Amino acid sequence: KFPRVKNWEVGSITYDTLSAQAQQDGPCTPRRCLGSLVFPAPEQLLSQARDFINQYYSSIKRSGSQAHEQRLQEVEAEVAATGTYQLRESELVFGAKQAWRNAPRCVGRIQWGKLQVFDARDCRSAQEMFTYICNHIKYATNRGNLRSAITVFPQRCPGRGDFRIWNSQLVRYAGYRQQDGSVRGDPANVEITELCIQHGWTPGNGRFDVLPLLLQAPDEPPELFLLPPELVLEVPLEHPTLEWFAALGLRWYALPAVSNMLLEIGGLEFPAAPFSGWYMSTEIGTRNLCDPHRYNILEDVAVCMDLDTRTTSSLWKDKAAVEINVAVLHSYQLAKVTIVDHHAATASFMKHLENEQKARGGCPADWAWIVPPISGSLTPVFHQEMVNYFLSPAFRYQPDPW
Amino acid sequence: KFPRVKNWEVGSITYDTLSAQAQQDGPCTPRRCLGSLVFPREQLLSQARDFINQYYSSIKRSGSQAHEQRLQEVEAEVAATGTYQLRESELVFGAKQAWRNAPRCVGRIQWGKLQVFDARDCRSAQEMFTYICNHIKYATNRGNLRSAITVFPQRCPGRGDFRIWNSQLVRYAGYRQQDGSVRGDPANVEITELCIQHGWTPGNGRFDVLPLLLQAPDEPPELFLLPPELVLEVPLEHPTLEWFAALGLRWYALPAVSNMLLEIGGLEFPAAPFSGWYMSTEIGTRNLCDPHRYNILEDVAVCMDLDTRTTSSLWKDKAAVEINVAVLHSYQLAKVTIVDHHAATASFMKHLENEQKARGGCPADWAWIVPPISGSLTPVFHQEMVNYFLSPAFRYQPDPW
Ligand code: HEM
Ligand code: HEM
Ligand SMILES: CNCCc1cc(F)c(F)c(OCc2cc(C)cc(N)n2)c1
Ligand SMILES: CNCCc1cc(F)c(F)c(OCc2cc(C)cc(N)n2)c1
Ligand SMILES: C[C@H](O)[C@H](O)[C@H]1CNc2nc(N)[nH]c(=O)c2N1
Ligand SMILES: C[C@H](O)[C@H](O)[C@H]1CNc2nc(N)[nH]c(=O)c2N1
Ligand SMILES: [Ca+2]
Ligand SMILES: [Ca+2]
Ligand SMILES: [Cl-]
Ligand SMILES: [Cl-]
Ligand SMILES: [Gd]
Ligand SMILES: [Zn+2]
Repeated sequence: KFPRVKNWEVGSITYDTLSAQAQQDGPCTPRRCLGSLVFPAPEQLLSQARDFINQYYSSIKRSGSQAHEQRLQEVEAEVAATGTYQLRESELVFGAKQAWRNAPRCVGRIQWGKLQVFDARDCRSAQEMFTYICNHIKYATNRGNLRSAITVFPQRCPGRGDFRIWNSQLVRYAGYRQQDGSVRGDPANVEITELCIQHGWTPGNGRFDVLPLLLQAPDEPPELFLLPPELVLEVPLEHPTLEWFAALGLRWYALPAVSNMLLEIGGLEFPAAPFSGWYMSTEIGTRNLCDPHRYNILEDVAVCMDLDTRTTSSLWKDKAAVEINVAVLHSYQLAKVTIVDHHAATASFMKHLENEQKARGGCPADWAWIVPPISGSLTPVFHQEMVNYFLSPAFRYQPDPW
Repeated sequence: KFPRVKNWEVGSITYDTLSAQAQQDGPCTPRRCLGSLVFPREQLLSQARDFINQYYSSIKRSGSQAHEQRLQEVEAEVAATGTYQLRESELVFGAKQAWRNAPRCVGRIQWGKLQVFDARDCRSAQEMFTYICNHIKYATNRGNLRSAITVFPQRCPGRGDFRIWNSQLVRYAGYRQQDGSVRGDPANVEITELCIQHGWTPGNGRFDVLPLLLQAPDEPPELFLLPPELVLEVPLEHPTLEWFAALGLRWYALPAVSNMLLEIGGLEFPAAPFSGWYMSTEIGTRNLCDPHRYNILEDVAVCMDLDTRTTSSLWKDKAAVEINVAVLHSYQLAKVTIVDHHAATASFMKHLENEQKARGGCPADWAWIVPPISGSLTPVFHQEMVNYFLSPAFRYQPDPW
């Protein structure tokens, strides 16, 4: 029998038949669960590509057709003579969508089918890589009306180095290790900040200094690239009724563009394939601004609110956090930048699970990442039991290139 | 082999070496992780042996004197009966261990101070009800809560079990209406109609304290009404929103779970109620704001003059905070022990640090340690955890029908 999952709010029961098709293996054994840990080729390449090809011909309802037959044999032959193969442009488009659809920690998969795939498999240098990124940013930002997108740079192949983007996201704020042990700016970006300087960049001294891009072309050092300021949409944060809030001088960028995972399709590995959608307000308001080890503003906002930060039973942390989230949602809507609050995001996610159950009979979901970082049990995914597993195509974590 | 565990807030690293002694098997496989599911699913000498070894090493009387004799004592008892009797001191230690080993409990910093009430000499349901009321009075203590557990007779072969049919000792009723919905606590719809089927005459309020359905071996259960001066309750009011008290909301003081089986040394106690004191989110977020419980959130939001027709006003977040503020203020007013999730999580962090030095790790189920509001504002959000089952432990068990 398959895992039986319960929804507690509604009382309903499903079985995840899909998890039986899980390819790569995860960290949990019957002895102990590790589901909370953040970071846990000839004939096996064939059986991966074969499985992918079948996936592609199932999607279009033409499985077993002569063309499906022929493409499998076509892939079998290219693997024999070269050791690898190339995806058709259609298989790449469907592949990238599959990788998003399968990402178990992403709460926005209701949108997985509307994804703009930019094919950069012919990219030749770091200079063409920057050109391609700017086009991505331009297209996805779209002057505030955000459009999901991914750009796929050339696949890993033996003999040659990988294309890589050393930056973890396309838009990132500098983190200047302050001399007194602290940080001015974003502390998550202290190491990449040190690398940018060392690689030629003249640092600022603000707190929302946009980092340049380090782009590395195969078997080359990374080259330094500055984003055009008008290409990088930013939102100053102000609060609809707390008017001193604007004097905090808080800003955040419009476009979340993850640039350092590996996209894996049919056994082929793309080390550089940045993707981007639109923000959920709690990533900005709760995690990026209030995490103790991020901008950590939550005490400073509460003191401004005249809360009693002396005892925890006033729930000043909770009150100041809510208001910082109100400000994000309001400032982004004022600027007419796409954004989704965690109640909308999680309710649409429940619709995705219902779709995926009709469609594939399951959906890999990582509870600790789907449940938002405030107001958890107030959203419907709290009460939803989930099964976590690894399907391919997938986005995967990969070592930092340095 | 030894899971590496990281605190992302600090950057600290430890290795859980205690996980290797995982007595049982949980629900997860290399293929799929089920750590989000609420319930999964002679050789007694081995479990019995292993518990005694824990005991004596625990009091530093390791594998020596009274150790070697206790071993051959229980071997002989099981040879003659099929089962064996715990020493009372062992009983104390296995209770505190079972609490210490419960991975979903954030309150384990308190695992040293626990009041064990030996009720193994208990026969008939009227003695049950007496044993229960002493417990309730001892633990309520006029609002200064003291953790405690009473242990009723263990399961033995060829026999019947002592069962408290009630999931908790304090449970508000839940009457179904011909309009399909519920007046009261929906969680308790099934127990309420059992109280009625087996005798009780129903009230009609949103907070009618149920009767107890206590059951003796090979006998049906009997209702027992609790004396209302024993069941300490807290009317809920808000420190500044004067209208809150008029909503008529009220919770009880003593969290007392009465339907989990206790396991010690291969012995199973199908009736052993335990109690501590509440963490405010249990009442204010889960019991009152969960869509399938009292589900009061939208009522408070309306009274608060909040914009309830667009999700981005975070009206749900604001109304939930104030319901918690009301809980924390109403318990302090009545001098009833309560703890907020910020204090409770910071204490659980200390307990991890303790347990790292004492036992080399600590079984913890992240989904249940992290509070259900302001998750990432508490320090246990940023702490990787390892979940596993050690014995002694508390286990869920099937209902007696
Ligand atoms: C369109 C709006 C989208 C929203 C609102 C959204 C939401 C989220 C959120 C809240 C997370 C958790 C991030 C964290 O806290 O670490 C996440 C993770 C993730 N997202 Fe999405 N997402 C969107 C689009 C996309 C797209 C277009 C892709 C890829 C094509 C994608 C792939 C992923 C992956 C692989 C992860 C897991 C990576 C990680 O968090 O370590 N998402 N998403
Ligand atoms: C300081 C006192 C205590 C606090 C603050 C506390 C807090 C909590 C919380 C928040 C939970 C999760 C609630 C849930 O799962 O719905 C829990 C669960 C649990 N606790 Fe504690 N608790 C305390 C005392 C105790 C005692 C005295 C025992 C046993 C002797 C115990 C054993 C357990 C068990 C077995 C669970 C299982 C959760 C479940 O059944 O769903 N706790 N505790
Ligand atoms: C402190 N949190 C961890 C930061 C973090 C690390 C990653 F590796 C991510 F992949 C990520 O995803 C962010 C994201 C991506 C997309 C496409 C949409 C969206 N709404 N959010 C966030
Ligand atoms: C909707 N959630 C499920 C409700 C629930 C189910 C159980 F089976 C429990 F065991 C439990 O125990 C909660 C508890 C126990 C003690 C002794 C102290 C404390 N503060 N909390 C709560
Ligand atoms: C240690 C803990 O698992 C870690 O901080 C995770 C938990 N869940 C999360 N969930 C989301 N969405 N984002 C995160 O960064 C995290 N962090
Ligand atoms: C599906 C999910 O695991 C389930 O709702 C859990 C999550 N965390 C919880 N945490 C606590 N404290 N109590 C609960 O009942 C739950 N329920
Ligand atoms: Ca070709
Ligand atoms: Ca009717
Ligand atoms: Cl981010
Ligand atoms: Cl409760
Ligand atoms: Gd104002
Ligand atoms: Zn697991």
